[PDB]
Amino acid sequence: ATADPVKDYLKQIGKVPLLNAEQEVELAKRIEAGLFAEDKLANSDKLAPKLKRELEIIAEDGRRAKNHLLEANLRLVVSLAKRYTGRGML
DNA sequence: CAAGGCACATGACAACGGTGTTCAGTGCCGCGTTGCCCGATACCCCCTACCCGTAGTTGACTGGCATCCGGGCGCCGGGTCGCC
Repeated sequence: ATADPVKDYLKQIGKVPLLNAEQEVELAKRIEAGLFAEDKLANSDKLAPKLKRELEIIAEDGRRAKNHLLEANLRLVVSLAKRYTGRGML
C-alpha cells in the first residue's frame, strides 16, 4: 500500500515460476482434464459421489493451473500495456 | 210723412281638402352564419446504404515512468524511536 499504485501492482506480481514448454503443455493437459471433469459433472446423469468429488478436485486443480498461467503471464501484459501507454488512458 | 215691399249679406248650417295620425298587418331587408366543393398534407408501405457492434487474426516477442530540489514560513499534531 503505497503511492503510485502501479509499483504496488508490480510488487504484487512478485516472483512466480516462469513456465518452460513441458510445464505449460502439462498444465494445459490438466486444464482440458478439468474441463472434461466439469463437463461430466454438469451432466444430469447420476454419478457416484466419490467420482464427482474427484472430478471437482481435478477441476479445481485445473483452475489453479489457469491461475498459474495468469500470474506467470501478468508480466507479459504489463509490457504490452506499456506498448500502448500515453494515449489518454491510464 | 209712415208703413209695406224687394235686394245682398248674414248667423248659423255640413261636408269636402288635404293632410296627419293610427292602426294593424304584413312584409323587406339588413346584417349576423350553413352547407357544399377543391387543394394540399401527414402517414402507412416498400427498397437499399451505411453506421455500429461483435469476432477473429498463430515463428517468437515476460517489469515502466519520470520524477525532485532556491516557496517560506510557521504551526499543529502525531508519530517515532532513543533514553535511562
